[PDB]
Amino acid sequence: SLGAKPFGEKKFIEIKGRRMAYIDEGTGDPILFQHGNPTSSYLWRNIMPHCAGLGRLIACDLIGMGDSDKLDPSGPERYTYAEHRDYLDALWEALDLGDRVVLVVHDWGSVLGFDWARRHRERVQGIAYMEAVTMPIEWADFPEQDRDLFQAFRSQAGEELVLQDNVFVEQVLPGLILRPLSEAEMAAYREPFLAAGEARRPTLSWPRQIPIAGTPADVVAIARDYAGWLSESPIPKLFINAEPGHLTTGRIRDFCRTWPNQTEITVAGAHFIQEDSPDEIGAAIAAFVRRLRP
Ligand SMILES: [Ca+2]
Ligand SMILES: [Cl-]
Ligand SMILES: [Cl-]
Repeated sequence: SLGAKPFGEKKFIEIKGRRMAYIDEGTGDPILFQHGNPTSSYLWRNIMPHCAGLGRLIACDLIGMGDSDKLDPSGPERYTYAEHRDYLDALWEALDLGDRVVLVVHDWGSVLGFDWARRHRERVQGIAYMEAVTMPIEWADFPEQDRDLFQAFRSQAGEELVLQDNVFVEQVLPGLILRPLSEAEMAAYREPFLAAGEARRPTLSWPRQIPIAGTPADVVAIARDYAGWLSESPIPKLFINAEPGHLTTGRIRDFCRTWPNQTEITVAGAHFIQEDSPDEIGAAIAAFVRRLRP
């Protein structure tokens, strides 16, 4: 069902001298859910219950997001993809995930998850993905209605938009969810970002890292690498397409539809489709895992 209540109990662990928060419920091989910008583990709260008893259900809060510690001192050079990866790699190592992991990914969680999977392919039993960065992109591949705003994020205007005015949390997030969010839902999303200034840096650093038209070169290379790999990998995949969808449409979707050993379903949603179709998404992931774990 829907609902504003989080799933399970938030746990904390020290990673690289910072405390990171995560959900870890049940036993067995992990089903690892990774949020992106500007969300947290909370994104998966109505999806994870569908996988009850099918494995160890894990959802991590990226550094500086959800209940995880802020980097200090924060600034324009902090919260790059590379920095997030250092923390997330270390957290996933610390969690003792084993060698039959099912990844469930979204948004920046997909760049992180696809990259981790490429680097740990022997340990990946299946990949479920939705509204994901399937490859490096060109401006023509980016949703037309958001081009100007994301171009602004990736300019000097970004600090005022995001650090001062919290535009990613307050405008982009509800703007890309079809159903109206409740007071409690928005409260949970805005909580890590209540204070103006550097507390909001992760939500600006992320749009500045999207691999678009060759920049930033490091993230472009990472996405190019996992794009080539996923197009050839026989690891089972679940592609949760969305209607109308948002990011994973056009050429981005044309590409991921070439990936081998892939099941696809379509659900209602724009970008943050977890808020529109959690039961359909959860049911599909559960069925995927059951087939992977007979
Ligand atoms: Ca909306
Ligand atoms: Cl095992
Ligand atoms: Cl972003």
